[PDB]
Amino acid sequence: IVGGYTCGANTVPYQVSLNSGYHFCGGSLINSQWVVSAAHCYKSGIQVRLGEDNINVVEGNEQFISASKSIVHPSYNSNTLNNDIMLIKLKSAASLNSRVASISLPTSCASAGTQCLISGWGNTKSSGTSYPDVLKCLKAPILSDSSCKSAYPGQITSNMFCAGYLEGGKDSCQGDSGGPVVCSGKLQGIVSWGSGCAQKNKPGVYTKVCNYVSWIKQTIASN
Ligand SMILES: [Ca+2]
Repeated sequence: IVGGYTCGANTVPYQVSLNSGYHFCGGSLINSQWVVSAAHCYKSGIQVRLGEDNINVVEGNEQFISASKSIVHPSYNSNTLNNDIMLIKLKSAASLNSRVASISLPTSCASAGTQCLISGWGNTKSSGTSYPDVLKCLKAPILSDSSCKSAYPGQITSNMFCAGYLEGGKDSCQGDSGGPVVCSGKLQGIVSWGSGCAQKNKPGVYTKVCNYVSWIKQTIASN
């Protein structure tokens, strides 16, 4: 997260870190056994880390649980990042508490202008590289589809939306991929892509979660 703020420990209790020997992506806990992330974060041997603030220090509220299964969306296209969504099932149920809590799925899609909360452990610079140890947060509005499409001509599908600031300076970034965009208490986006980070006229592009609720519900009911 570029141009954000320090969230405060466990104030984003649905945020998870995906670890394969190192933090490499974020995710969102949607019930005690399931995490939503980005398909482009797929790899084998994922450990899910819940209840994290400082990802480099054990502070006492963490739960580390191995994934038993990963399910990439059946229409995910890695070239265009259309349908950039994946479900991860935990080997055992998380203990839900004040520091580890699920986020609701949307019943309806979010509106342009709604201020959302984006979070993660990704790069904090727009030029250069600095990875934080504690969780960072950004409030960012959903942009109109016309402005989104204008920013990325020929690349925006109906399963994507743009959030952020056309003037630049505030954005999600590498290492925040797969993490949450929460609007009005619902998971409405997944950190997906963008041209660099916090660049002028290049806002963040997010997976539009409300298009996937049927697939999520069906998948979870059968796995
Ligand atoms: Ca920790």
